[PDB]
Amino acid sequence: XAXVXAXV
Amino acid sequence: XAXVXAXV
DNA sequence: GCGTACGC
DNA sequence: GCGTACGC
Ligand SMILES: *C(=O)c1cnc2ccccc2n1
Ligand SMILES: *C(=O)c1cnc2ccccc2n1
Ligand SMILES: *C(=O)c1cnc2ccccc2n1
Ligand SMILES: *C(=O)c1cnc2ccccc2n1
Ligand SMILES: [Mg+2]
Ligand SMILES: [Mg+2]
Repeated sequence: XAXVXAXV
Repeated sequence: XAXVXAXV
């Protein structure tokens, strides 16, 4: 759920 | 030489 | 429920 | 000359 590299 | 994650 | 970010 | 960054 976090999006720092994927954002899901 | 770039440092975005290692910086060497 | 998945992976992006740079060159001295 | 190497790897850091977050949870809905
Ligand atoms: C987001 O909060 C989150 C948490 N754990 C995960 C595990 C695997 C893929 C995506 C995820 N996203
Ligand atoms: C993004 O691609 C990514 C990959 N791994 C991580 C680990 C911990 C925090 C954030 C991250 N983001
Ligand atoms: C920095 O400019 C730079 C370029 N290529 C590398 C290859 C391997 C380790 C570190 C590097 N740093
Ligand atoms: C830092 O850990 C890191 C790792 N791989 C990369 C690829 C491309 C640009 C920057 C990067 N930084
Ligand atoms: Mg892509
Ligand atoms: Mg460390």
